[PDB]
Amino acid sequence: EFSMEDLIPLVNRLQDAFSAIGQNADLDLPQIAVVGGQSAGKSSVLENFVGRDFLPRGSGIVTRRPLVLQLVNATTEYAEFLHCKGKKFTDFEEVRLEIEAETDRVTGTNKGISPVPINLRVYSPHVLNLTLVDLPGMTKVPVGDQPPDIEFQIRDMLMQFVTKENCLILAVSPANSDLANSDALKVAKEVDPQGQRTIGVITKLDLMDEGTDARDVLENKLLPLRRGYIGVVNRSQKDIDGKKDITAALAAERKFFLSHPSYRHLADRMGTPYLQKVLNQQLTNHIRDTLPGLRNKLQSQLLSIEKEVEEYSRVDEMLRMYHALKEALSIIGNIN
Amino acid sequence: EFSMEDLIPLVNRLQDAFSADLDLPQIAVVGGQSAGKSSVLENFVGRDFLPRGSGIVTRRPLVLQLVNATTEYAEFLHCKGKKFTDFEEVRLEIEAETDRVTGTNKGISPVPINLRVYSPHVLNLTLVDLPGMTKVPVGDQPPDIEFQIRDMLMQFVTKENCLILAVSPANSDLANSDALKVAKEVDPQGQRTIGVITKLDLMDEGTDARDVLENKLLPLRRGYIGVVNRSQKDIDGKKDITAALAAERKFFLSHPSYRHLADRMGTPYLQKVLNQQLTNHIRDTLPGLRNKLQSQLLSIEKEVEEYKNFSRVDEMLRMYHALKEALSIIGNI
Ligand SMILES: Nc1nc2c(ncn2[C@@H]2O[C@H](COP(=O)(O)OP(=O)(O)O)[C@@H](O)[C@H]2O)c(=O)[nH]1
Ligand SMILES: Nc1nc2c(ncn2[C@@H]2O[C@H](COP(=O)(O)OP(=O)(O)O)[C@@H](O)[C@H]2O)c(=O)[nH]1
Ligand code: ALF
Ligand code: ALF
Ligand SMILES: [Mg+2]
Ligand SMILES: [Mg+2]
Ligand code: NA
Ligand code: NA
Repeated sequence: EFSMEDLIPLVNRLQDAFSAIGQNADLDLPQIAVVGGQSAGKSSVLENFVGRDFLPRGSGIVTRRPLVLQLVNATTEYAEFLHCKGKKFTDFEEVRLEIEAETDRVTGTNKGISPVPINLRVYSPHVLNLTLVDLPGMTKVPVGDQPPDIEFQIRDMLMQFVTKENCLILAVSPANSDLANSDALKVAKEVDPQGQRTIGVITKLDLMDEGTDARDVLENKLLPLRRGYIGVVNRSQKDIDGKKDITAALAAERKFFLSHPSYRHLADRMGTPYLQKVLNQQLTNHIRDTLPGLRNKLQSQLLSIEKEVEEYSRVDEMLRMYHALKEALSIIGNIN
Repeated sequence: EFSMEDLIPLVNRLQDAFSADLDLPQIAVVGGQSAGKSSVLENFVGRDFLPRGSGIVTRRPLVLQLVNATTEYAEFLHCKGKKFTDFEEVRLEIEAETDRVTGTNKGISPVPINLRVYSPHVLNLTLVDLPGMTKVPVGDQPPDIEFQIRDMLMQFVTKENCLILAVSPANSDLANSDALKVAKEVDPQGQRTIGVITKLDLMDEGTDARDVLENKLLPLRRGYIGVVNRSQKDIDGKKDITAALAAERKFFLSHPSYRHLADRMGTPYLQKVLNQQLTNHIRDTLPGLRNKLQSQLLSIEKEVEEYKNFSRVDEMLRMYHALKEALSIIGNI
């Protein structure tokens, strides 16, 4: 009867301890990271997991730092950032502003990026028990005052997440561009050739040119993926501006698939609700099969933290990682 | 007084004789797959002869020589002696010839298809249609298709007299532009890169490309020109060029973010600018062209000098005469 719930007690502690001191890139915990070109609609897809407006979204470069989003099912609903402990947020608009402010603090407002992640934990009776990673979208040419190698700084940042064995890759591609043009799929095939942990998501289906559709892609025929593709339709910029809510966006999406002559026959396997259901199941299957591997990785990190203790505030930080790992090992050893 | 018309007697003689080493003036399109490149080039003629569509369509370079003339017809260097009057047959030939040399359903070939179109409504210049860049192979395409396509483009855009039409679709952030990335690589100073923004009619409600079109997001010396070409539905319905141009004109005049730029937007404006830029570009580098020709003449002269017996020989002589004639012509301009 294994589920993500069983991992919650250990994931929670480990994330605090490691990400707190900039070592987030050490743990190989189960998570789902979003990859794709700039403005493909990645943050819009992730935001739906919470059901509230809280992630900065928009055309042009908006997400500029990774966001490690820990979702925990709980009776009450509130959010907390690792960078400002003690402060609990109930207003999701204020959560959005803090992500924007924390991003600007480090990356400025002249379009730069930073691989330092913002860690946010959200407790809600409506969410699944998953960790999502929002990431800046891949680009080809620098604009404004971005550095000349911005494309590679962005790729490097994403690679650090997606090369991990327990990271499910959500390869996001916009319907209004040929799939052959997909930066998400190129990246995904490079790190996960067999497609064992890659899921395709086609966004912006409502923006396709008249007389065309993505049926061949959605039926998994154009470029087959082991895990298939799921189509979604999120809010346009006009919608965001006009304050259309998620409940209304979801209804428009359901109607879109049921009434589109190219997709009606696939409607049951399309949409945001379906994507979230499938992602949860896929992550559950992945970790169920890789639990021994996770235990062995934590055993390795523990061996590593021990050696580091003897080499020596920084002591407190290391001890917190040490105890979280010891506890994680005990908890995981009891999971079947 | 100098105009592309002055080069017609020269360019045609040379092209015919040479069958690269010739750096003749031309305009090449670069961009991601299905950015709208072939659709842009087709407007230079207006006879639905270029295969267009979503998915990979253009799969071989097409070197298209346009010549203003009283009669309208076309010739393919590979179909010697046959003059095409039916443009649908022309479109079908491009398709068949593409299948012939690529030898695959979706792969490409860098061997160009040479086509010349005579028409009373065309400018006098050469356009090069090219497959769009991709990232992942589909169907029977080779695993390195991305690099085979980039290599193919490079064959044209590294040339000194090749103007680069960097085509980027408006429905994708400019920062994602394969076109501008390649243009910057082969032409850092932008002396020969002209930006074209297609699919302006497809942008998400609530957004616009004003900063791109005002040359502020990623400035180019030559600027950016926005166009609105026919959709796939329109193509399938055979919408004519006249209707497409009127809808384009209406789009810019009615869009609140672009109306103030209307006099420098659109297909007619793009073609005027392209012609002028190509004319200026070659007018200023004419002595350079002359030397390029002269070096090939002097070279071939020595070899042809000892010719005195008795179709490689015939081909060599034709190049000699063509080069010798071109030299005289250019010398008078
Ligand atoms: N019409 C439409 N617009 C969308 C869709 N998904 C996202 N957008 C818009 O695309 C832009 C980019 O969204 P964002 O989620 O910030 O993408 P990200 O940069 O890749 O995280 C915003 O202006 C969204 O309103 C979609 O399915 N349909
Ligand atoms: N709505 C719209 N569709 C366009 C526009 N330009 C091209 N298209 C469509 O985009 C697709 C690609 O056109 P094509 O010229 O073949 O691009 P190429 O592959 O880059 O040569 C076709 O389905 C065209 O109908 C445009 O400005 N607006
Ligand atoms: F704002 Al982005 F990829 F363009 F998150
Ligand atoms: F058909 Al293309 F670039 F996709 F010419
Ligand atoms: Mg984002
Ligand atoms: Mg084409
Ligand atoms: Na964006
Ligand atoms: Na195409």
